[PDB]
Parts: sequence; C-alpha cells; structure tokens
Amino acid sequence: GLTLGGDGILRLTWPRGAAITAADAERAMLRVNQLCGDDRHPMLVDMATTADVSRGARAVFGRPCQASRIALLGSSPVDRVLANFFLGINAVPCPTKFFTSERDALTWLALT
Amino acid sequence: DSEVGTEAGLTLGGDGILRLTWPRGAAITAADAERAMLRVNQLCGDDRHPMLVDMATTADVSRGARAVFGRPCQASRIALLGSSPVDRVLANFFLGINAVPCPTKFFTSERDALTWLALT
Repeated sequence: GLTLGGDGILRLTWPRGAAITAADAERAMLRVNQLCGDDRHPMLVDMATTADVSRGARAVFGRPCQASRIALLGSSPVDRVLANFFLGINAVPCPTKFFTSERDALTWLALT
Repeated sequence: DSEVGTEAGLTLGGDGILRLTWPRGAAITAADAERAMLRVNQLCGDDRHPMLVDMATTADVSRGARAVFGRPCQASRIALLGSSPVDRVLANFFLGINAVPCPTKFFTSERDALTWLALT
C-alpha cells in the first residue's frame, strides 16, 4: 500500500489493519525511502482505510498510565526524539514536557 | 508483588514524584520503553504521581539517540490522516518510531490533508 502519485504526493497505507508494531512502522518508512530514492515528496499516511485501524487506535489508547504528568529530561535537543519515542510507544495521555534543566523539570512536576 | 525484584532505574520519592531512568544507555528499543512504563504502573498501583523521566544519566543516551534516530527520511512533509481524533495515538506512534525532521500534522479531513501537503 505505497504509491507515488503523478501529483507528486506519496500515499502510504499504514497500518494495514488492527496490528501495530514498531518493526512495521519502521519498515514502512524504509519502503518510502526505497521508492523515493534521491528525491523528496510530501506524504499522506492514510490510517483510515479500514475500521480495524480505530480498533487498534482505541487499544493503543486503552493501555494504562499511572503518571499524572511526565517531565522528560535530556542533555541536548536531540533527546527530544527519545521523549517522542517514549510518549509515542506508550500512548501517554497526560501532560508532558521536555526539559534540559532538572530544576525546571521538578518545579513543573510540582505544578499539580 | 510481595517479592523483591529489579530496581529498573525506578523510584517513587517521599516528595511524591516518580523518577525513571530511561534509557539506561545507548540501546533504544520499543520493548524497553514499554517495559519501563509497565514497571511504573506496577509500582504505582492504584495511585497517580508526577514522573520525571531522566534521559540524562549518561552521555551514552544522546549518542544512542543520534545513532538510532539520525536515519534519512525522503518525505518533505507528512500528513497523517485518521478517522476520529483518537487515531492521533497511531500518528504519534509512527512519528515516535521514525523521528522525521520535516513538518508533520494530523488530520481527519483528506481534503484538508492534501491542501496542507501542497503548501510545498
């Protein structure tokens, strides 16, 4: 379910159904890159091709989180990718913020 | 559990704040991230607390970030199209895994998605 249109837009059908894995999502981008080669294109990721997607979207959201808010502390801006990985894998529902100051982080966690 | 297990770089403080050491090093896996949250939930039980995720315990964390997430992305911008607002969790999953530098946005309208994608 990957095409490059004559309009210049890549359309990726992801996920295919109610199964959602990290290896799948990474493989998808691999194929996008293989199809593009050296050129770059906007991309539509169509996650609405089947009602089974939203069955998976509800299950991914149903997974629990006992944190009331989450401060994520790194040592450089690149650690933002690690925060997003964590929040994305875990479908974190609560307030979240990125810091590079532990004192800023801890103070923000006290704002409850 | 009444049984003593593994520290898991996890503590609930007397200040009522959870502190998670994640990632522990330069290795980054989805399973580890999930396991880390499982341990947070098991420790908390019925109660809820603010959490600090300390991703700055070692210089090897950022080095892993760059090593696993610096991969090329041939997409110039990404519109992720769902059916309902809850489908955003899938968008966040995809983008969390793939760590793209380009503009990304969530839609439930295909027309809106395409219009936005064409601001190229």
